[PDB]
Amino acid sequence: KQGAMLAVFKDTYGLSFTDLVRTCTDWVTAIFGVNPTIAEGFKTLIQPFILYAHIQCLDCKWGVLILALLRYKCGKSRLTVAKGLSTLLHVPETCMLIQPPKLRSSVAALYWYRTGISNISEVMGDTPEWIQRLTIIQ
Repeated sequence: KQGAMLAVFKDTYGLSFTDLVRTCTDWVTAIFGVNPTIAEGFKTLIQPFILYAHIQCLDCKWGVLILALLRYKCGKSRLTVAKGLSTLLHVPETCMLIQPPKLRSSVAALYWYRTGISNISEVMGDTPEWIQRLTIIQ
């Protein structure tokens, strides 16, 4: 049941979910098969719980696939994160991939940075320090 979502995620976003992930505040969350109207309102729904949010929405096999990097106001466990997302999106935890982001990957940092600059993502809050430091420029 995890492999199937990983496969769909790579087909949809163009990269392995494992390229981005390694209680805590920072979590990478992929929610599968979400209702379009619900997904469109995710930004507003999750805002009261975070300090930072990076959100993308793309269609997949099952419906809308939400990919978001979140920094919560309060530290949370994987289970607590899933419960909160399920309440907001009406999707069970079995249709989610939730794992802490990689914090020492220049590739992962670059991914969030670039997609963040792009209008394809909905970003709010203060950008995490690790993304800024690891992003290579020149």
